[PDB]
Amino acid sequence: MGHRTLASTPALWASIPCPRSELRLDLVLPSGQSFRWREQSPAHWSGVLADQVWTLTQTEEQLHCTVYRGDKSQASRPTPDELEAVRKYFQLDVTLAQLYHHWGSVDSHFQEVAQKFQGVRLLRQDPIECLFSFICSSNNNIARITGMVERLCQAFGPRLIQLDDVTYHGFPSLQALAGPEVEAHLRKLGLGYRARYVSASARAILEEQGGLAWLQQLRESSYEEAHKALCILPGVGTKVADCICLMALDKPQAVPVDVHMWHIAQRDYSWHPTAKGPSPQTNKELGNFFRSLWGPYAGWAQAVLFSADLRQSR
Ligand SMILES: O=C(Nc1ccc(I)cc1)N1CCC(n2c(=O)[nH]c3c(Br)cccc32)CC1
Repeated sequence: MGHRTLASTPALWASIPCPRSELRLDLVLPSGQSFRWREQSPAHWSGVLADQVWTLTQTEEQLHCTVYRGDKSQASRPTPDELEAVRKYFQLDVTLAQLYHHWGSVDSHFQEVAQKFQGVRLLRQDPIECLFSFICSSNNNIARITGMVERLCQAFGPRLIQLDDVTYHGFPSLQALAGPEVEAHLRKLGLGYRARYVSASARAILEEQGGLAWLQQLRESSYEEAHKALCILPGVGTKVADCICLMALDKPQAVPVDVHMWHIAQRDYSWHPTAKGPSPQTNKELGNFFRSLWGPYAGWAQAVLFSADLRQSR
């Protein structure tokens, strides 16, 4: 079985109405939200959504989707149900045009970046995948996070399918990551101190917080409650808790502050603390600065600027 292109198997592609103004796969899938997507052919992005492999590509007005099923069933277009899982993952019910207008109307620098970086949306990620991917993100570059997440899934996620050279795994279950061998094994895969954070956080969610049920509860809770609750987990500080809140728990006002948002603040917003250096208090101020500027979807605005900085550094 090989990776499909819109050309190589036209009958196996289904279409979502979706202009490039609303979504640019090339500016979203490698922009450090999800670490699971690869451009395996020019303009074709392959990765795992909900334990199935997809390839996505786009024309001017359409998002084209194809799904590989690891069963013995005949190949077929995505069902309307499967298509809806893609629509929710890209949060296409949120119209980017109105947000881009608001952010540009209050912020000249954003206006400037936004011209070049259209269609940068926030993915709605699975909370487990989002939590453990960003535990892997601490003191780490995008290349090394992608590698660490890839090795974690290979080791502890179910094998789905092989396409050309690439073997795809689902994201590990809590049960898999709570296992007794996990920590040692993750240290062998170069996760370092993060190996223990993964094991201990999987055990803390299963044993103390009542499993997956908890992350659904946080999804339905306030930003303030969700952020506080996440911060009890080993390896989850303010930055990682904000990433999870923004990317998996529907808190669009979350502004994850680390060195990267500091660099944008100083370089592009001539910003200083009101200790001149990254601390809890100065990190909190910076987050409040961008919520005050951009409004209730501040974290979506940040995603645009992060997409730009990531692209313009390789
Ligand atoms: O912080 C995130 N992701 C993230 C994406 C969107 C939102 I909103 C919030 C966080 N992580 C993945 C990207 C990673 N990173 C680099 O390695 N270089 C970066 C540059 Br240049 C600039 C911004 C991040 C960078 C840091 C860890």
